[PDB]
Amino acid sequence: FRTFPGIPKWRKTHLTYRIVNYTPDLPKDAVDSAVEKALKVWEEVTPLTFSRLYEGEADIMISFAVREHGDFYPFDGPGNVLAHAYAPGPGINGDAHFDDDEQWTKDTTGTNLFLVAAHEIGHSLGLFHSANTEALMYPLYHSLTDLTRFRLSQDDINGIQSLYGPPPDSPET
Amino acid sequence: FRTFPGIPKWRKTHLTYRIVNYTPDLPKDAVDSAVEKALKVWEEVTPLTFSRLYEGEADIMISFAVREHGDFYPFDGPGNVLAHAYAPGPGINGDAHFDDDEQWTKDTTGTNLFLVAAHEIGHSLGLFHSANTEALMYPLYHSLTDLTRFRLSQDDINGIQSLYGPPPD
Ligand SMILES: CC(C)C[C@H](C(=O)NO)N(Cc1ccccc1)[P@](C)(=O)c1ccccc1
Ligand SMILES: [Ca+2]
Ligand SMILES: [Ca+2]
Ligand SMILES: [Ca+2]
Ligand SMILES: [Ca+2]
Ligand SMILES: [Ca+2]
Ligand SMILES: [Ca+2]
Ligand SMILES: [Zn+2]
Ligand SMILES: [Zn+2]
Ligand SMILES: [Zn+2]
Ligand SMILES: [Zn+2]
Repeated sequence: FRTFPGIPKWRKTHLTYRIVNYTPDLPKDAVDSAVEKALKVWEEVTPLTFSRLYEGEADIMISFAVREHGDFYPFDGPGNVLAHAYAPGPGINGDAHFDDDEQWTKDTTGTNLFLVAAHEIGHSLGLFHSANTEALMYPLYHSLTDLTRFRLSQDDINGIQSLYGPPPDSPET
Repeated sequence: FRTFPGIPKWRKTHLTYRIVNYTPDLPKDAVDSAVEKALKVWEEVTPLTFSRLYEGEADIMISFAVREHGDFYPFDGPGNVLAHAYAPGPGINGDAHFDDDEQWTKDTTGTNLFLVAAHEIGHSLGLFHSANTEALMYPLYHSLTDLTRFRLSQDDINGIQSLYGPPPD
């Protein structure tokens, strides 16, 4: 596991998120659900909790975007980069943009929104790409078939807990 | 060495323990000894002292369990998770649970109770997992030669003394 230079992490254990816009690919309910589940995989293993804002600035601003969209890094169209998120800090930092030139899906027939969102919220919380092949934070999105079998690898757990630690209600093996 | 978030520790030097139940794998004298030797490895390097209770709520409640027991974290059958313990605080905190789907032994022929109890009571006192490979608080501590060549690494000593200080002698 790797982190971002300076090890920027949030100071608050409770963060807010806002879903700024919506994709034509999925109905609004499917987007909100995939976002909630993505955050949930990180809450499970840390003292972090997340709430939803519908107006104003939230720590993690989530949006969909194509090509030039108002930040320093434009999207590349269909394929290649599916999404990008920033390390913790004020403002643009901690935000997660998703490339809408991809076909966002609830299952595995295009690009699963939940899988990538989980990988991005990792970035928004302070994890950089991992050198461990089976970690969620490994930079290679691929041919996955079972969302039923989704369990964060030990490397991801060791990485997010080196920043935030395990939940206070959790015993340690 | 690592410490839990918000560095929670016990706000007192004297702690109590209670062995709530016993495992069918071993005689009762060996469970008591394995736990008492496990308490001693930490006492020797800190001003922490312990006392045993046989009724009431003790700081460190010790029991054996299988699958779903008194909490939200069920055990997973033979092997893998051997036991789990909570960080300092009231209630379920500080408590150590042991998986009875493991074969607890007083030697190296199943899951050695002393070695695992020493690690778990580490958690109970405020130590999270260490990156040092020869430290008791390292996840894969289940390799150490537990009685002949067992020695608390300087890393564990550093870790526990950061929280409680060196012996007062
Ligand atoms: C640089 C970064 C935008 C790359 C980005 C990513 O990891 N998002 O956090 N991508 C990696 C990438 C792009 C092009 C060539 C090789 C690898 P992806 C395809 O968007 C990515 C998204 C979700 C899980 C794993 C990877
Ligand atoms: Ca932000
Ligand atoms: Ca793209
Ligand atoms: Ca799209
Ligand atoms: Ca207790
Ligand atoms: Ca087990
Ligand atoms: Ca047993
Ligand atoms: Zn962007
Ligand atoms: Zn990434
Ligand atoms: Zn442990
Ligand atoms: Zn338990």
